[PDB]
Amino acid sequence: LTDVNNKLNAINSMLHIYLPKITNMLSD
Amino acid sequence: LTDVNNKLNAINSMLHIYLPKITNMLSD
Repeated sequence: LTDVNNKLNAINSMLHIYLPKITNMLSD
Repeated sequence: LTDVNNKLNAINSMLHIYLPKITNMLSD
């Protein structure tokens, strides 16, 4: 029942890791 | 009631497919 929160947190972590790297690569 | 979990899993799969491809394209 609470696995939805776990997968949402995993999505949040993955997005917060990926997005700034993409922004920095675009700046470069 | 549980369709929220299904659509969240679909979002997770779509993001996990798309993001590394974008990173590789930026590297190229």
